[PDB]
Amino acid sequence: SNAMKDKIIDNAITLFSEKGYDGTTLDDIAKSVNIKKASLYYHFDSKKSIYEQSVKCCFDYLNNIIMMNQNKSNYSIDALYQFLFEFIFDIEERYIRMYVQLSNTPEEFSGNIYGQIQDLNQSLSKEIAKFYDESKIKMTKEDFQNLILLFLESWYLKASFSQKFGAVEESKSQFKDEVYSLLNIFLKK
Amino acid sequence: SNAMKDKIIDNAITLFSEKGYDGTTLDDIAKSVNIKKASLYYHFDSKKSIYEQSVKCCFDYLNNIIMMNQNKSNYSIDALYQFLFEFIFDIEERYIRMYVQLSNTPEEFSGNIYGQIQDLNQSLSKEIAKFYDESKIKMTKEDFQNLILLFLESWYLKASFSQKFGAVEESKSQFKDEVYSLLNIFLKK
Ligand SMILES: [Cl-]
Ligand SMILES: [Cl-]
Ligand SMILES: [Cl-]
Repeated sequence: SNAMKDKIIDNAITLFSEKGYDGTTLDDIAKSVNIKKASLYYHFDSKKSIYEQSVKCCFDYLNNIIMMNQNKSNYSIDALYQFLFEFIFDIEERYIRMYVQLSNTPEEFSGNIYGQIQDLNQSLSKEIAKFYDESKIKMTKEDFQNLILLFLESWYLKASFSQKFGAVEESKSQFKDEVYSLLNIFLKK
Repeated sequence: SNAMKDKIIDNAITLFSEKGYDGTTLDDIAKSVNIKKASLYYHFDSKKSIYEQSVKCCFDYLNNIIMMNQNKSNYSIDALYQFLFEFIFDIEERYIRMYVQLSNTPEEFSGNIYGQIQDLNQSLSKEIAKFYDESKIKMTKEDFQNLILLFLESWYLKASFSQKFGAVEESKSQFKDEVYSLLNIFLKK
């Protein structure tokens, strides 16, 4: 136990991350905690409400990776890799897989979800900015932020794909080569 | 009928790109072309065959962007900006969304799909390399290919999200200006 509401939402994040909104059924969710479909209604009013709550949990998790980066980082150029690794290859891969699946959200209520996406981007940009050192980096702090953000954005899909298709070690190796190359691009010699 | 089979696939790409495999029904597909559902089986033996063939068509389309560029491009710096423009603006949204939807394919049908994902990346990288010019790009060829690849591969998820959350054309314009701003950093030209 002890909280059926949380059990449904934990199971739902998994189902949604694997099949997306349109492909995940209330029956799937109910089966996954061993209750009848109608018993979901003890905890939620709709499928859309189960999804919204699962999406909030997903953003809570991702935002927390960022917030926690300051207990783990001296913000040197060398610490930047560790940060980008932890965000793309987090112990629990369903969260990034879920973020990619947001692209299947009911266009109905994408406004709140869109806000969460912008908020997460703001927070990620702010964390990247702490690694900026004008004397070491041959571009503005804004261009450095945009570059690293796009680097991470290309990897969300690439990491989801490699997880889904069981090529994760090969993917981490490519990422390591690409971050090396990224540092080479922006570091003054 | 080869023409009907083609029309079924063309429509199924659209439907799949919207709701993915599990969220798309054979009924949906038949209605799209206004045929009885039994008529689907004249050309396919299952929903699985329609999807496989739709995914292949989608990669043919995406790979054809490169073939077209080979046919025309002088590979100048001007041609590099135009290729980036064409990738962002001229790739029809449904093919990008189909590509992102490859994320919720049932495991039982992984097929050759990851191979197609990796080959497209390989092919794009080879075409990008043709624009490298030591006299104009203040980069190693390695870093130039990686930079251009991150522009193109970050576009997939942005474009897929733009459909749900705001505006496809506004996103193209904003992303194009962003990518141009970053590329400009590396041009001696
Ligand atoms: Cl209950
Ligand atoms: Cl990348
Ligand atoms: Cl424009």
